[PDB]
Amino acid sequence: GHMVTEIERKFLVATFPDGELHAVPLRQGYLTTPTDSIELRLRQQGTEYFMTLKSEQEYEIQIDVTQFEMLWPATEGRRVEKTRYSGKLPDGQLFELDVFAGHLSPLMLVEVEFLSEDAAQAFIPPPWFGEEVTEDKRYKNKALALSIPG
Amino acid sequence: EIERKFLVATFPDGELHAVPLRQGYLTTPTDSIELRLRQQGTEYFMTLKSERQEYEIQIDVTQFEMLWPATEGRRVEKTRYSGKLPDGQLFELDVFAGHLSPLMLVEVEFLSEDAAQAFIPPPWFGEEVTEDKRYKNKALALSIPG
Ligand code: NA
Ligand code: NA
Ligand code: NA
Ligand code: NA
Ligand code: NA
Ligand code: NA
Ligand code: NA
Ligand code: NA
Repeated sequence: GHMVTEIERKFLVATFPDGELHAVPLRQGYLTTPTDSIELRLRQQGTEYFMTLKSEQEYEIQIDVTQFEMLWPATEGRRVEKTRYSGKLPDGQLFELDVFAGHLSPLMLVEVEFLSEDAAQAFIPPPWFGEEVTEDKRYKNKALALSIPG
Repeated sequence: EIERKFLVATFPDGELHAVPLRQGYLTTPTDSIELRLRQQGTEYFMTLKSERQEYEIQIDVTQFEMLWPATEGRRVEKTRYSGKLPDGQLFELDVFAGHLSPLMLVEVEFLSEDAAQAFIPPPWFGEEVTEDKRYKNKALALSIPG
């Protein structure tokens, strides 16, 4: 049957790449902590703003900038801010490259999407990619948000 | 803030101003924060509390009704009537809707502890529940049908 869940691998970045990149600044943060009965997340994607509620079912409301900045401070300590660059490798695989801000600096991650779950296994990373972290729990989004400075 | 609250034995006559109210909790009391939605007549709010910081944003009706379903089981819906007793004390009288029917509560505000302690309820008031934890707002919200 057709693709249900995307197939991807994620790496550190040894060298920021050259080439055509499209930049989007991103700020996202959790109002809740993982033991809460629900997950409530705020995100800014460019110039649009959302609050998401999940219970384990998913609600998303678009909010304006003033609603977002009034509530943002209640995400302190559980946030990820980064600029995301979208690009394409020479063979055509699309990538997203995150350059993290605040205490997660100097982290940079690159995530690659594959059309076949065997092109994924055949992938040869280009030299600018660092070590693979696909399986490392610490580099998942929520782990990154919940980590702490110092 | 100086107040006593009672059941209501008889709905009163006289000048009453009615406000429909709907208010519900997205969170459960063990959560790290409390997030409440409320509709107060024609304006709508989401409140976030964490014991302290408090945040309130005004939302529109569409945001409110999109999120309202995630308050199910933790809501109070009621019509609130504002009036004044013959001696001038202001009262708020709540007529509860859904499963909290047929509950009705009346709360009175006083300018002194002495006036509060001297208060003689009028005959339309029922038994006092100022101290009953069961009749507190969040307790009412968290109680369930049946
Ligand atoms: Na954090
Ligand atoms: Na190709
Ligand atoms: Na750092
Ligand atoms: Na490399
Ligand atoms: Na309830
Ligand atoms: Na008087
Ligand atoms: Na009932
Ligand atoms: Na009575």
